[PDB]
Amino acid sequence: PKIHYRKDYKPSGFIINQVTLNINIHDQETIVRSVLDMDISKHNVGEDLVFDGVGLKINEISINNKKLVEGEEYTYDNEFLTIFSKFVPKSKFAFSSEVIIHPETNYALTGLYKSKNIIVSQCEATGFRRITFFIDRPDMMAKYDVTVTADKEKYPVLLSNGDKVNEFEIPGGRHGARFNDPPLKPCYLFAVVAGDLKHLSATYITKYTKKKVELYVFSEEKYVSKLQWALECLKKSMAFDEDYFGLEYDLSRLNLVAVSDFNVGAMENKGLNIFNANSLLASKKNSIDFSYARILTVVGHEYFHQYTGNRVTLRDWFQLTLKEGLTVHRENLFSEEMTKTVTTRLSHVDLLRSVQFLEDSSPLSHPIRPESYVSMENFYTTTVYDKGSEVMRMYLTILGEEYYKKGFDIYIKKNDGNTATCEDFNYAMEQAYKMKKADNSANLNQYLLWFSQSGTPHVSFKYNYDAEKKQYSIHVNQYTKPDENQKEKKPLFIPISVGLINPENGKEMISQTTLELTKESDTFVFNNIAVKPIPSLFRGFSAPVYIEDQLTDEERILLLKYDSDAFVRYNSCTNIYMKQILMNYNEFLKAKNEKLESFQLTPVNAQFIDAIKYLLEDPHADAGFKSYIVSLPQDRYIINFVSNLDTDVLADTKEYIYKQIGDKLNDVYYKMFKSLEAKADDLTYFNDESHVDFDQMNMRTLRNTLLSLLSKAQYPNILNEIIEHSKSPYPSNWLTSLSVSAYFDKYFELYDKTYKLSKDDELLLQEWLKTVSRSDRKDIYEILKKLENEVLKDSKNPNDIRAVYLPFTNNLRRFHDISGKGYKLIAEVITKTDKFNPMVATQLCEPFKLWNKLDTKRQELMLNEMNTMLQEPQISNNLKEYLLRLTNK
Ligand SMILES: CC(C)C[C@H](NC(=O)[C@@H](O)[C@H](N)Cc1ccccc1)C(=O)O
Ligand SMILES: [Mg+2]
Ligand SMILES: [Mg+2]
Ligand SMILES: [Mg+2]
Ligand SMILES: [Mg+2]
Ligand SMILES: [Zn+2]
Repeated sequence: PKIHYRKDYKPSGFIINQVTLNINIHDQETIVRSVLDMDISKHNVGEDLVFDGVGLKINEISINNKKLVEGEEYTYDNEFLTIFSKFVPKSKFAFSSEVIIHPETNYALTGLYKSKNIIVSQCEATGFRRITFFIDRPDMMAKYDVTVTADKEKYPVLLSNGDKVNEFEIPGGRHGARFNDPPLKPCYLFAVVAGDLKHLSATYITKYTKKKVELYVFSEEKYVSKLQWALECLKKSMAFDEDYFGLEYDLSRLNLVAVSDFNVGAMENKGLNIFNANSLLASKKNSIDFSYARILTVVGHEYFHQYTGNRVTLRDWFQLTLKEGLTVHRENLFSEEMTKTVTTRLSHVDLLRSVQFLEDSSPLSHPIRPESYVSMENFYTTTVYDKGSEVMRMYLTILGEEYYKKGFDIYIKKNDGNTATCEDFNYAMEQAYKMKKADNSANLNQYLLWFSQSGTPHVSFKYNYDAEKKQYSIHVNQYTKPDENQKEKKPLFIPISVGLINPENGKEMISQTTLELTKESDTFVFNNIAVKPIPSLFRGFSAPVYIEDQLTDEERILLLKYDSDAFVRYNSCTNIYMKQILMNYNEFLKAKNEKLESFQLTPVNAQFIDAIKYLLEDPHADAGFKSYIVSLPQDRYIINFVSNLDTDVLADTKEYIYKQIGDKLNDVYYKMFKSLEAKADDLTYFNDESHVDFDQMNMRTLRNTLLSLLSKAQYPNILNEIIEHSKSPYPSNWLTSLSVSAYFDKYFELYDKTYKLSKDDELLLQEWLKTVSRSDRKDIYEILKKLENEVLKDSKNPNDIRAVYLPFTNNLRRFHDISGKGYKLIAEVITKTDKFNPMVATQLCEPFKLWNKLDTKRQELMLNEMNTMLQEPQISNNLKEYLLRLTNK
């Protein structure tokens, strides 16, 4: 297993200037003819010409139209084609090959593959080498001339990058299309699509150049009607990049294509973006609300790559966060502007502090720019994406909008036609920083540590107020725990967005202030502070850190009620919950350990419960925000604060806290559930495909959250409400009715009802599967067996497999059954999947990421399953690397 190191980057001894491809798709095989117009680079030292080429069947290879002989002139080991240096020309030459590949049986969904009746490619990161020979790395920029031929009846629509310059008939019912893409691109941005695709189309006229852009969105015939929202999202994305960044689309056409079998959400192939159907297709009748936000995000994200990824590309894969982190940041800005709801930012924070913080405190912890990799397919992590995005967002927080935009424009203008590194971006931002600070001595050298240092910083506070002096002091400390990547951690440049709230009237006491913490600790003093304030810290979640506010619950309640910042209010609530959780957890644990016949639990703070009620009864307050306040922190957030987490004890802890709050608030919950119905379930625009109301969907979120709380509580006659909810036209509602009926004898009645409603839409059926998988059923293991036998069967569709198994892994009480049967189940699924799709197999390992954080027995059980998986003779390099790193081998 070859380990690739960041420090080892060297430019290639070769140049590829032109790629000329002929892709001939037949019934049982695809023939790929390729001519590479090549040259020797200034870095050449007379080395062998080595091409990446994985799983290719060689018919012939040639140099300058002279056929090469195997053994004497070249060797091929199914991974690398080595042409011995003595046979390699010293000037410009043509390398040519004809290879056979088999998309029909390509179940790994990388390279060229078949998804139902569509032939499609996926080349990022190292997939192009599965199509034809190449020096398969992003710094190898080339021009592409691509011809695709296929049966006309089966594959009437042929697509690749660039302009379609010819279409022709071929004897035997075949046809071809030629595509020429003159601008240079890395091979990971190559794509081809062939199928019986239907489309919706629109024309977009750019803001400044006034260029007409053809927008096409494609799917199989059955689902073409579900493409309208994606089209709207694309227009919105183009508009936002123009309006916020002054960036226009540079090409004549943009194609988006939905496929059923896809390893991730989507891929930004230049002018030919390819999507998991679940991230492009939606309808109000056949999609849950989440689909709308999801499509907006994914279409936006892949569109924003056109500049940050496509036009400015990566020098090497270690720079991944430069395109992924930056593009997530760009999508976040976009979505915040489109949705106009505080929940957009809140949801991103919620994900980071649960999923990413877990990763960063696990054996898998890495910086956003890792120092090494074995498998690129394992590199696309929440750290690279989500911490990367927070690192990119901090530049905006530090600089402000005006100077951030200046620095971003500097980055684009300077790097537009070329590859780039993280230092290039930091450099552009530093120029803006120099201009903002009004001195050319200012730098961001310390900021680079955000790229190189792994682990989550802990930021803690102490306060002082002198009433006589009207002087307030905030003393701040930062600390990152040593880990496997750095023994010595260094202080980071941490921007702390702060406000000061007057506890007497809830008013702001100071103007917008961002404290720049650049040392291990610092004291920030404020004069003319008339009364002792309550500090509002890390507004907007201004740095990706553990915040230790050292506030009392009284102070936190005041922020929750009266602060201006959504995040600080949300976080204050989070902190109140966390203090309660830790206390009750310890109480339950002590009782368990000591085998106590009786014991006491600390009740939930009554003024906190009053504050929740206050917020819930406020008409001005955001419905999405309300759904967060009535929900305890994510289990994966909680686990970062507990050693040897006993999952049964945590389940008991949550149960107690919810019961405590419900015992006081259930009547309020019910009243709200009923009063929200009219606006939440409004059908006025149900048949308007383009009318999307994020506030209304948040209202449904709140309703469904409250229904869940009331169902768990066995609120009197709530089954009546559940049954009526099942009759709603909105899948978010009727699928909720299924999940919440888990606590009632009518579960299987609704199981059958909702299955019938879901079965005839591929994506809706997958949503139903997720809903069943996540159902709080005592017989969940029996239900999963039913799903396997009756619905899933031997599907190799990643969406199907992920839907059945992943939501179940969030069942705290059942997945972590002390017998280890949950761990055994998922391990079996991972191993089975690894046989045909190593990438998805590694995704299915997610539950195991917290293995060393659990109680000693569950640690042992999880480790056993991981060692068992590692012992499988046929284990992929993908899965092996991941599990070796996770188990600290
Ligand atoms: C972040 C989300 C909006 C979408 C996300 N997609 C991406 O980030 C794409 O731009 C990625 N460039 C696609 C990708 C992901 C993993 C491995 C190879 C290729 C995905 O999950 O597919
Ligand atoms: Mg093969
Ligand atoms: Mg406009
Ligand atoms: Mg988001
Ligand atoms: Mg299917
Ligand atoms: Zn991306």
